[PDB]
Amino acid sequence: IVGGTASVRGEWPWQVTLHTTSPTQRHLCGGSIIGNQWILTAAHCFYGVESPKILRVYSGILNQSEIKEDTSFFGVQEIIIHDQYKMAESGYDIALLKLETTVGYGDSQRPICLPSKGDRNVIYTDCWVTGWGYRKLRDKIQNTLQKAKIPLVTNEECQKRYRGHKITHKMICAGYREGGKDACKGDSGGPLSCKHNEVWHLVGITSWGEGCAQRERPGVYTNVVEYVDWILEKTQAV
Ligand SMILES: COC(=O)Nc1ccc2c(c1)NC(=O)[C@H](C)CCC[C@H](NC(=O)c1cnn(-c3cccc(Cl)c3F)c1N)c1cc-2ccn1
Repeated sequence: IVGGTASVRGEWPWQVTLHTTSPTQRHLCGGSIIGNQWILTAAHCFYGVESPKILRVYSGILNQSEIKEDTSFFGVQEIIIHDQYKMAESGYDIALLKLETTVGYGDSQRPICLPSKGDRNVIYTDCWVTGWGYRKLRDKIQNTLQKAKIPLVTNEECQKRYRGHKITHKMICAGYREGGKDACKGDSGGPLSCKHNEVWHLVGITSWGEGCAQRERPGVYTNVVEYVDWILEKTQAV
């Protein structure tokens, strides 16, 4: 996150850090708890990941330094990638992680509500992007979870900013015309959480952008409302 501030412990209790174990353990992407065995994240995070066996999900983390060999995590039973996904820039950048064990909900780890079909018409004015990613284009994974409030942008305005790309309605963009506050490397897969009627909703998944926090380069997010039926299809299978 560029131009953000340190989060307070328990501020984004749905935020998880997804680690890979191969070849050595490191943070890979962000993700969000959406169900007691479900993490919603970005499909591009699993490029080259040949097995769910190398993955570890950590919930209830403020600082990456809380993670040691003795830190408890959730194993991944299954990686579910949208079958239309080709690349982040073309969309369908959505994946579900089925956890091997159930998340026990509490003040440190709990789910974020998915948007409602009726919330397709609502205007969100209090949206935040979070993560342990870079503060600048060439940087390193941050110890403390950062947050940055970002304004949503119309599809029309976002399409003007990305000549040569096709910004679909299954994408949602957010950013300041002057840049300065944005997601950056290592934040991808994480949430764009928007508060509405005192309830937080998972509006987007950090997907792609041209560099980080550049002027007239909104961040492009998977528009979660357009995948609610897909999420229920995969999480509520009979
Ligand atoms: C000690 O541990 C580490 O050092 N771990 C570590 C370090 C760096 C990275 C990483 C893990 N993860 C990966 O390599 C994964 C396989 C994911 C690959 C794509 C990912 N892209 C992005 O994060 C990415 C691309 N565009 N945007 C973006 C920019 C503005 C607004 C919006 Cl809305 C945007 F989404 C991103 N946040 C990315 C992540 C890293 C490097 C390069 N790219």
